[PDB]
Amino acid sequence: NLDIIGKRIEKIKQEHETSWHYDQDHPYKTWAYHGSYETKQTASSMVNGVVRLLTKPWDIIPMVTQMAMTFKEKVDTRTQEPKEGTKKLMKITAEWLWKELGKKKTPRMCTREEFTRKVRSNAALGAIFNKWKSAREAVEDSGFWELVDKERNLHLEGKCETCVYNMMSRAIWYMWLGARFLEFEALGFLNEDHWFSRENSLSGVEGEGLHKLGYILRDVSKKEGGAMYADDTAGWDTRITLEDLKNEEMVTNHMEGEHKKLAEAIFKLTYQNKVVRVQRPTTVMDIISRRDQRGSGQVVTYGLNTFTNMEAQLIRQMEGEGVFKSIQHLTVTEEIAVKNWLVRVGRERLSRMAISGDDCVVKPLDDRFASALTALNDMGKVRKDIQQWEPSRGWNDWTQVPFCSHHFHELIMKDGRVLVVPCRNQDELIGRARISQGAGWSLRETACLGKSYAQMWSLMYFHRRDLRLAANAICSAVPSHWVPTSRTTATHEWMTTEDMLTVWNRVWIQENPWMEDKTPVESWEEIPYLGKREDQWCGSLIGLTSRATWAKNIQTAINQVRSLIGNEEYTDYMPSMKRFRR
Ligand SMILES: O=C1CCN(c2ccccn2)CC1
Ligand SMILES: [Zn+2]
Ligand SMILES: [Zn+2]
Repeated sequence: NLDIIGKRIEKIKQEHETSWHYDQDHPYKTWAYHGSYETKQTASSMVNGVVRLLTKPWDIIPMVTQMAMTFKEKVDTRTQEPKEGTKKLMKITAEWLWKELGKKKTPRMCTREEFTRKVRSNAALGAIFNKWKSAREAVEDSGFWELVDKERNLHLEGKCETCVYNMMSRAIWYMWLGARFLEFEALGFLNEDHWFSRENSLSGVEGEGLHKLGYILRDVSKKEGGAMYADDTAGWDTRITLEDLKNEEMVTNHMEGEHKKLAEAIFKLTYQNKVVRVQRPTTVMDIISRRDQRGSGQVVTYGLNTFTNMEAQLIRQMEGEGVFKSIQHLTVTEEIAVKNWLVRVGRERLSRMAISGDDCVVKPLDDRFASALTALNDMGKVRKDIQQWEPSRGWNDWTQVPFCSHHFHELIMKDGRVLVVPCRNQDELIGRARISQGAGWSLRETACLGKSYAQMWSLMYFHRRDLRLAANAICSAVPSHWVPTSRTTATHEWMTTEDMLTVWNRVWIQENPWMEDKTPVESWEEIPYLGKREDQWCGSLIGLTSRATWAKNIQTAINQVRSLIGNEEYTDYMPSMKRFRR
């Protein structure tokens, strides 16, 4: 308690000594409250005019238009302590899993240079604005690194002064750039050295790319076993127990020297003890603390969520296979039974899964898994949108399974070769491409963001008639040499000024390990679409009068946007499509 968090609390108390008051009408029940102080401030979603002017038919579709308009009673709930049997299963599995992930990898510190390079090419390091303007300026100033140095030596001494979260089914925990650096230095290796790649972790998909995920799910489907299960957890980050954070910290058992001490301090001082500041309109700032739940940088959050989800799903697989009888207590005989299962079949059981943070697909040995719920519920990983003891419903066809907000189609090229393509309802894709975040967008910056969406559609969603057409229109409307941009940056192969047919060939043919015949495609007309009825099922407007008028008159829409941008060099990409090819 206050020995570890008191120093951070003390320091904030004094900077607002004028305003400090133990408010008696504080809304917190599960968060430990400390005090309040005076503040006054808040970032809505803005429309991308380039994408909207080239998608006119969607101006009258509420599922698109409503996306641009506009639970903290889940952060303030509690999780119960797991039973002794559950605690044993988790400790044994976590010990085994860190060793497997560690066999071909070496834990190491990430560098100031690595951190600096990340800030100098816009990575979302969930930092706050103050003594320097942006992250880019702090990183160039030697005074910043001296503050970093002070905190760093405090961590080596087992104490913390400035690593405090700022809060804002979503929740982001911004920290000052310094606290973020010390997290990256100690635990960045998990992401930087690809500990959750599929090659290294067998279940993971880190670095895989949306063009690989369907092929990975089809490979899982080829295993003998039962249905494919894809159960979503209700509020995963809020269900991370103190036992989970202790099993995650066991990665430090694999470290040495300074690194070991710096990592032990991140886990002890910032993860297993948290200090948070939250805006309340009654506008004050509340200083609250708690020991459990996930509150880390988004990239460390992804790797540890993947770790703890792999652990939870192996234990659910053990329960289905009858490796243990009850979560109340494991016998030392069962303990040897659990380790032996892991040693003999653990790697095979990991390969039956695709796990992306809180998102999983599992093809178990048989359907006993569906009703194997005692460990999953007792670990706190309660399933969304199903009663606690109702058996999971599985998917009989890998093309139906949801994963990473997509489903996947098997698409046969005119030449016989097989593509496995990503897909989701087309209203979601169009509605997201019509939105920007933040202020001060020039017309050129807005155009270059529209071009990023268009080139993503050409590479990932070429099989959707409306998106191939709208992608060609946007790329025709934006100057040919203008570089696609994002402010917030899987593999993003569409982020390039290379010809999109050349990139398509590289991604789907040359580098595709599921494609034996490497014969290049010579034109976009060789690249297939879904069936027309399937395209409509997944939200196409093909068949509507509004869509036919848009497609027929597309050069008029392209010319409207070119006239706004002005006298620039443009390319016509529409004749890459059969219907505009004379
Ligand atoms: O190779 C192995 C997989 C099967 N396993 C067990 C152990 C107890 C109960 C069910 N299966 C033994 C080890
Ligand atoms: Zn600290
Ligand atoms: Zn689809």
